[PDB]
Amino acid sequence: TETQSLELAKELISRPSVTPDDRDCQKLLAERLHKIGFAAEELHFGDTKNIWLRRGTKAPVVCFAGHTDVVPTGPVEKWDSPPFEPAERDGRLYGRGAADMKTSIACFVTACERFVAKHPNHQGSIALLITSDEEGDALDGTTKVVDVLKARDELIDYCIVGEPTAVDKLGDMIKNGRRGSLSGNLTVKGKQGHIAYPHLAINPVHTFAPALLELTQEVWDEGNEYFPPTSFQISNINGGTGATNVIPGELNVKFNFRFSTESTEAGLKQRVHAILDKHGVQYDLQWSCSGQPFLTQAGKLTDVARAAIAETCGIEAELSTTGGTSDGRFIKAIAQELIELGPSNATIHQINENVRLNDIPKLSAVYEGILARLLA
Amino acid sequence: QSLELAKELISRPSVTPDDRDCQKLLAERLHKIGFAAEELHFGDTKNIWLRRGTKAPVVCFAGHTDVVPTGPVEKWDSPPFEPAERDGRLYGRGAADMKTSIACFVTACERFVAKHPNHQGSIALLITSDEEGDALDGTTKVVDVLKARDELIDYCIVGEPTAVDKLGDMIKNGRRGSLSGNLTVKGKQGHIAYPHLAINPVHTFAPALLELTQEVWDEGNEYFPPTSFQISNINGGTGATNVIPGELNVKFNFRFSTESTEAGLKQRVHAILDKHGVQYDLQWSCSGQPFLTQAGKLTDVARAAIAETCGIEAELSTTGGTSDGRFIKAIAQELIELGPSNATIHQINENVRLNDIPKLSAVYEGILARLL
Ligand SMILES: [Zn+2]
Ligand SMILES: [Zn+2]
Ligand SMILES: [Zn+2]
Repeated sequence: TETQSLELAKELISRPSVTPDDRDCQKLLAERLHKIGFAAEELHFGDTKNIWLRRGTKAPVVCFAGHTDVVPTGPVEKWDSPPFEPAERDGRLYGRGAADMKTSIACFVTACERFVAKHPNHQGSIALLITSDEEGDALDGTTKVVDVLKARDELIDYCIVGEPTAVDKLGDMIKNGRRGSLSGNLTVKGKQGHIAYPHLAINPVHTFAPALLELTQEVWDEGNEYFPPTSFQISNINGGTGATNVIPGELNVKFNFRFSTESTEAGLKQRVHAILDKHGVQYDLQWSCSGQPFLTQAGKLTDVARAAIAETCGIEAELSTTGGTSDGRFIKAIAQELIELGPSNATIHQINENVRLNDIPKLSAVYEGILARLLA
Repeated sequence: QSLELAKELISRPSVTPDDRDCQKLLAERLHKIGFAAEELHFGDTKNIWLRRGTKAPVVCFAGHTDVVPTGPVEKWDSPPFEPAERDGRLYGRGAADMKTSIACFVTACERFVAKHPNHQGSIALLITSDEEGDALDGTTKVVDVLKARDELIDYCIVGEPTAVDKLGDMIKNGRRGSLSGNLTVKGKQGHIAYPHLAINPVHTFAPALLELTQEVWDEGNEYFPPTSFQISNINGGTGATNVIPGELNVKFNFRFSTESTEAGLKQRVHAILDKHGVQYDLQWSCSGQPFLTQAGKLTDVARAAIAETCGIEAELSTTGGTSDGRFIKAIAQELIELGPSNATIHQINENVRLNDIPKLSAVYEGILARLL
């Protein structure tokens, strides 16, 4: 069984690339892929490093997308082994970035190496889009690489984002899309006054109550074959001066939508306003959208990934759009078809982050199988 | 006169529970005209039971020397603890609530005594240094001491400010009870993108919240308005807008009439929460029961003294907050409250009409003349 993937993963994890620091990870990757005909293009913005590695000049273009940065280790004393010294233990590889997502990068690199050796005259092109800021605000990250590629008409046919997607076993889940995120900051206005003279006041908690119930019980959409129903959740609610004999003058409420393709920004906003207004609520409602939903329908790419996983892992992969989001929300604008595929996301951002040792050669073989099915 | 003795009381920075020898002042000025003094100090608080005479009927003026804070003193046109007569108004903390009322009654006792040294009954003063605060060592313990030796009262006039526009336009003959609740709704914290792995306490509470705000508790009666339910505070969240909170805190209060009971309201709230499947802790606290003095002798003499003195008809009421009468009523056959306009209590630049002081004192006098 191939051990190149594991060795490279350890090498990447050894570098403490906390966001947005890259610690020469992209330099490492460039120099290695240069050995098999990948040309490198640095696209640095601000303090963020990005790189666009590519072998070939013709379509179909297959792209692996990922990030080299990792989230902070947290309390280093709670770690059973140092987060930046990868260790094998109980059939698992422990280290920050072991699951999210340096292992995926290592697996794809070795997949290119084995694939190119078997098919030197493969059709199309293979590319890697690597950023040093995915976990942060990512203003200088993938979004600007995409803008540059879009502007010069360098489009992708198939993209695989190496984010960890597995629930339990490697390959049990593929992401063919994600929800958008629409946050709202609501300030309901009333009129402060002594609690014993309610008629000389307006309790914002009372006025908002009927609207609050309607919002929490609202069915926004029924989802579809790819998405669960659009989800509404209240994160914070705050009103009162601390005094138990005072009616507050205002009430603050912070809520959020994780919405599918069956809903839009405007549709959700107007409905939320209509609910508030028809209950006679007075308020300042301010809005914020951190991401839009994207989707790749079942097709050639999802079928190919599912087939590669069936051959390598021996299990039936399911499609999904649940969870948070990814840089796929930017890349989809230039990628005809895009999926996310990686190891288990159970330990991401947590202490003692890890991945199964046996899952590493498997993931690399899955990537290689996808390349073979698309380019050979 | 009352103007001066008032001004003398307001000059003291007697913020709760500090008395600043206000009770020593009153004990001194009244010992001259037969009032024997008795100090009942408990913990932080200072109380005094001044009394003249030893036979019924016992007329008792109840009040407090302490006052709420002044706030940013850089906002007062004239400093709160240096009285000032401006624009036909006394400016100072305690002017309305309630040192003026205390000054008025003291002088009223002096003038009345000077006219009727041979009056029947007994005049008494129940004064505390903690009414604005938690009042755990205040009037309630003095009443407890009096009740423990059967020293009871026939008429009680609590000098709290009652007037709406002009002095004597309203008097309080009762107050609602106060029942407060501290609710902590339990959920399960989690990332907002995985709602099925969490329980949002704001969502589980929502149906109970609405039903509580819509509930008709009672219809009141000829003396009280309907029982009132209100939320004072609601707080839940960690600050993160991508997190479902693990718990939700809600503080609410009842101002209830005799039409409802403490136990009754508690049970109804629990039933509403339980039938909506809300999981919660709920801490109760009752700072006072409802009480009522029905229209009659003591209210009649008040409207009479006010009609003669002010020239306006006084209406009886039970609205607003509560007073230490919720303790004293247990010992006083008839109890009312009567004082200046409460339009400016607990506020920056507290004040009172200059003309109402001699008037209010004359009313306390008038009431003293008609009972004793
Ligand atoms: Zn990631
Ligand atoms: Zn008072
Ligand atoms: Zn007060």
